[PDB]
Amino acid sequence: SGPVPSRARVYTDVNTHRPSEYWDYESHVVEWGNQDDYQLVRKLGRGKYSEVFEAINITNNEKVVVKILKPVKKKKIKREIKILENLRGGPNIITLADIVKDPVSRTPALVFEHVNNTDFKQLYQTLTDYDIRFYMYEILKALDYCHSMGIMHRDVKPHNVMIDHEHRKLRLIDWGLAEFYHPGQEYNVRVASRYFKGPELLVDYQMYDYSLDMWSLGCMLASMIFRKEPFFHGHDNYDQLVRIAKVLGTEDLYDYIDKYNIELDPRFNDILGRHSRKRWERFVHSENQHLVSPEALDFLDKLLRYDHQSRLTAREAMEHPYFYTVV
Ligand SMILES: CCCOc1ccc(CN)cc1Cl
Ligand SMILES: CCCOc1ccc(CN)cc1Cl
Ligand SMILES: CCCOc1ccc(CN)cc1Cl
Ligand SMILES: CCCOc1ccc(CN)cc1Cl
Repeated sequence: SGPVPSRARVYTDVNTHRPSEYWDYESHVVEWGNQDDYQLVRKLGRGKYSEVFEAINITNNEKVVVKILKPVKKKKIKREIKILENLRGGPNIITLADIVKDPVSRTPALVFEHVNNTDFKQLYQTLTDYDIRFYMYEILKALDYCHSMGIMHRDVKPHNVMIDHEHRKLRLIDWGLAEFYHPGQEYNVRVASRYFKGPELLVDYQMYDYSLDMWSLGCMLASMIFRKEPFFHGHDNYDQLVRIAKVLGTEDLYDYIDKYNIELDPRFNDILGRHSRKRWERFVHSENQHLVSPEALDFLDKLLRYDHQSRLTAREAMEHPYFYTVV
């Protein structure tokens, strides 16, 4: 009979009702500018798909961020460009400012707005309960916006969240794995970083949606409020589901597999075992109790659910009592 189909509970048909120009990235015309307007300043980081640099726009002495793209399918570069162009100016979304190529190497490069990621290690003040609520709300604004625009980020994790704490500014970056949501489409499950992969990815359920980002956000919330990084510490993709099952329990996992008629990989036979569903209160310790509250655990419980359909949407999350105190 095969797996039972699924579709997003929200923003289901936003790409369906838009003209193809919006979501047909393969047909998008990229106009590559000239990289001489920029001087590279320093190396910011290295990724699987890119090298990120701090730079100066020499025409106006303004700091920019330059992402030089590593060898990848032309289709993937076009997808990222089109998504960034569609989301440009959205709340807490990194802003694409220019698309350039070095006249000699012809290597593709994306130019973005500068974001000054705070060195948190050099602050007397440690993370507070209010800080978590404030920045979790800013991420949600970004996710509700991109989901409303028919886009799944698919790589929500701390390294893809830039925070300028002095200006209380947050930006969701690296749209390289992002994809347009089309109801009924079967997606590649080899997305997201291991610790942040949703159970749908781990059981190879391809008909996933925006709710994938909500699981990733829940992993980030658990790691912050409990001071346990990462929260689900798998050593491989199969072991990752086992770490999740040791907290959410095996009974709800079998209800999830049964509901969607999911074919479970035989590699899971000898490793899943039997696990009770743990209370979230059991992760509270003297070192994290200032970040934990009944509201925070109720909110966490509503994100970290096997059933992608039963997770809060980004808009439902924004209305949770956990955020009543945020501006
Ligand atoms: C007007 C709806 C078009 O539907 C799609 C567009 C693009 C894709 C990805 N190849 C899939 C679908 Cl169903
Ligand atoms: C809730 C506040 C902590 O969250 C962060 C702090 C710094 C960074 C830098 N990538 C990212 C996150 Cl999510
Ligand atoms: C530990 C492996 C068990 O495998 C399964 C468990 C539950 C279901 C749903 N009837 C299916 C499988 Cl293969
Ligand atoms: C915002 C006030 C606190 O909210 C709660 C208190 C208790 C529970 C259940 N133990 C849930 C919530 Cl949201």
